[PDB]
Amino acid sequence: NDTSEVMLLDTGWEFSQSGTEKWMPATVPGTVHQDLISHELLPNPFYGMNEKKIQWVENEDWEYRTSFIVSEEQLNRDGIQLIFEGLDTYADVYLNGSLLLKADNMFVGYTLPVKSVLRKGENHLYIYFHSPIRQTLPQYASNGFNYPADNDHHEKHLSVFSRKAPYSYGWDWGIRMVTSGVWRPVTLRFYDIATISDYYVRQLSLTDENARLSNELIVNQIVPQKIPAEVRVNVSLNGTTVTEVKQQVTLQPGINHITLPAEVTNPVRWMPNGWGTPTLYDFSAQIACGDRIVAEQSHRIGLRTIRVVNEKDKDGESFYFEVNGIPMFAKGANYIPQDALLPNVTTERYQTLFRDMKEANMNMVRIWGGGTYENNLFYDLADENGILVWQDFMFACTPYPSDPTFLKRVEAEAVYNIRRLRNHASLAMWCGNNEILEALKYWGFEKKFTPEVYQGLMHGYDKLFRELLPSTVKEFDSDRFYVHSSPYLANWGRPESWGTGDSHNWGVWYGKKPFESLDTDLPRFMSEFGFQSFPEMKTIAAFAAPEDYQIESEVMNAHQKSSIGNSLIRTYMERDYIIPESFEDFVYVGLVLQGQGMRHGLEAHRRNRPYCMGTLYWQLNDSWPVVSWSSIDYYGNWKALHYQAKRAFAPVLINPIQQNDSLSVYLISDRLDTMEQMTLEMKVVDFDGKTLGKKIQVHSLEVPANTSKCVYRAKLDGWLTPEDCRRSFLKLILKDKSGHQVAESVHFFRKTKDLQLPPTSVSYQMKQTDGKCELTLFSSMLAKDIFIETPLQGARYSDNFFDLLPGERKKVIITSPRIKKEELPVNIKHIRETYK
Ligand SMILES: OC[C@H]1CN[C@@H](O)[C@@H](O)[C@@H]1O
Ligand SMILES: [Br-]
Ligand SMILES: [Br-]
Ligand SMILES: [Br-]
Ligand SMILES: [Br-]
Ligand SMILES: [Br-]
Ligand SMILES: [Br-]
Ligand SMILES: [Br-]
Ligand SMILES: [Cl-]
Ligand SMILES: [Cl-]
Repeated sequence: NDTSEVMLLDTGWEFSQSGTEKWMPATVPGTVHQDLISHELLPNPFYGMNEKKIQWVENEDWEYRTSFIVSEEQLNRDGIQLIFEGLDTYADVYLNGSLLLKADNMFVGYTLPVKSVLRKGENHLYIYFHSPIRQTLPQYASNGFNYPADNDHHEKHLSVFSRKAPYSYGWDWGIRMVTSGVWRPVTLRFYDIATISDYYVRQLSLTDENARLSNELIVNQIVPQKIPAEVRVNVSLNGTTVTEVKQQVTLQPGINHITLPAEVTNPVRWMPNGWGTPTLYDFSAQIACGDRIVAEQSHRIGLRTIRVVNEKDKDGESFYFEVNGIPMFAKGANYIPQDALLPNVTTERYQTLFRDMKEANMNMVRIWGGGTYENNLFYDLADENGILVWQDFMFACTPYPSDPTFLKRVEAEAVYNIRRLRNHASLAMWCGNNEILEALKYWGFEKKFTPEVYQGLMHGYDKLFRELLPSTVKEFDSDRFYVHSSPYLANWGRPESWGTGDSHNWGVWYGKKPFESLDTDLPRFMSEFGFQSFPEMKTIAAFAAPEDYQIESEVMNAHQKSSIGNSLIRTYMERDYIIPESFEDFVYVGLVLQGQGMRHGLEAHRRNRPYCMGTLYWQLNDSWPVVSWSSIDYYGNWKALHYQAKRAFAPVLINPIQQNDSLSVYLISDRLDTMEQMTLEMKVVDFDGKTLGKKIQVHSLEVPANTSKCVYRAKLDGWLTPEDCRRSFLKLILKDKSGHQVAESVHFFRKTKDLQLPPTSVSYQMKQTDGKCELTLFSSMLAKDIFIETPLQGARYSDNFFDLLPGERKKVIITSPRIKKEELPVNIKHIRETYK
């Protein structure tokens, strides 16, 4: 890289509750709450009813200190810069008697010149964190109304006054832990001549023949003299130079703007997951002053075009992604913070979450606007997994202030994070907020405030989301799409709006609509829809003692943040399943339910391309142990929904859909190549494994690239009696001309509660090696929605939550670093076992 030296300020930190003068070791990056936990000064916040027990923290102020040594040689470098990648939130930063900074925005990184303030020998850094509650109580007192941020779990809704992660105040799947601290790294850089403050690789054009780039650098030179320099940009792939360009300059004191064009002939394109390789070039910019490289900065760069097509059409207004010139059906989910305490999220946890997205056939993730702008690692992993990123700005579900001071704060954060993120191949679009305009129009605020205050909120909306944010995107990321809000117009109660742009269809769940409604209530793009489940028993055991395994234990209830939820789960369960008498069986069936219902929607959305061009379910993941809409619980365990999403998002899918006592079969493909001379084969099998009638064959089928087409239709009457529909299933298989199987599905003709499932034992043989367990499962009769349950937290399965078919063996590999060459406890559940 270059001649600079970096000192990480990540050890030797102490913290103190202000006014106590009592100090203890801290971990940085970190949080006040974690530091307290680490010294048993707080109980496990996620356990039982500990939520109320930890709230006192947000009322105190907190101080952090560290000491470090600087040598005479270090102090003689031309420049010395202290960088805070993140301070949560109101932080007075002192070094050696100087107030360097009064921080006030969790989402902004600060770079501070400190050479003239540093001393040879010991140097003392000291940070005072004002309570974000006590900082904002006087601001609320001045305001004369309470903003309607119902997810802020306090009588006074103070969240809206602070540029701090909205979810930290609470959410409808989240614990309240209003934390503070040095939440991202602190670095001291000792350098000569200059630093590169920003490097932007701006793609000017891209064809199969040529990529044209403009390398835009901002160089901050710290010395008083004029300094001859050569700027060099090297473009490489897998360690081999593809192109190199240079420019002679003379760097002036202060900011210098340097622009070097570069071209890449016959570029290797970045493709999204499912369509090819997510190829990334390495672009390195260096400043050379004579022999020495005084500054260097690199980015991984993907060469691709992303256009968001949002245009008036015959159906209303389209909303879809075109990637490298091809309409790409979006398949993915909404991402929330992985933890209540952000610095606790490790590299390994980020890697695993991406492995979970990639393995479920996803190509998109929405970074929802009540969390954070994610760390750099998150976007790097999106780049290398070919996952497009929809980035909200951090505003959600409430109007916000719009006074000049506040807007200037927000402007700083928008500029910072835009420049931080704009080089990522995965970055697809920006969205001003989550649900704010929908809130303003439909959530009844006009009965909560004076007409004057309401008008003020409406004008304040425009100032921020229709003016400041789009203008900032236009200036700093001019070829990326921005939309002011998600959903921008469509509302779930208003079918007339559903052909316009993206939908959050909360008809299912909030409107109590059955999952079958998802076949009829179609959006142009589904940016949210969802259904809750209790996480599995090992996760419940992590927050509850066995006496508090009920639905409505006090316990229990502390881990259900919606209000609404437990009763809705039982209501929906009764529609399709027998409600089990035991809590453990209810948990298992609720997982099955969430997975089955949701996959029915995912299937409808893809089936109804091109009217519908994407589906992002609510929600991928959890921030703590809780009952929620997630497909993956806090401990990384896949719920049934994650396996079902994987199946529903398979590049080629056979989709049987039965409505009005009739069956249709669609073939759905997101491949880039067309498949020709295909055969769909079907057969009706009873629960004892006996074929009813004969095989049905449909030959000569084509499955064009990026299409959903019906290839088969039949009435049930005259084919199967009501009795057969209760006692049999349909096997569907698709094969190429040579008879190689490319897809398979199973279809049931009745609701699970209406099936005549036989009593059955699932037997298994277990071959255990290191970190691995191979089970071979057998049942002579159908075992419905089987759940292979192990007590090992985070264990991975090759499959789970599937129907084990009569007399058809099935191999499942379980993996975990904790499986020893044995021995693994296995409990196999299936539907019939849940009642008598
Ligand atoms: O209520 C579930 C979710 C609905 N919409 C999302 O944008 C989130 O605010 C909620 O947690
Ligand atoms: Br300096
Ligand atoms: Br600086
Ligand atoms: Br300049
Ligand atoms: Br009011
Ligand atoms: Br706009
Ligand atoms: Br169906
Ligand atoms: Br039907
Ligand atoms: Cl505890
Ligand atoms: Cl980070």
